[PDB]
Amino acid sequence: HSVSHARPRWFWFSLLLLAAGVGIYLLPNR
Repeated sequence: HSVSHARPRWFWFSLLLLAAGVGIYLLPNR
């Protein structure tokens, strides 16, 4: 197997960076 069914967040890196922005948008004024 070449890590086909065992991928943590290699392709979700850009997605994680977007999740952090969503949390700041919920608390951008405080």
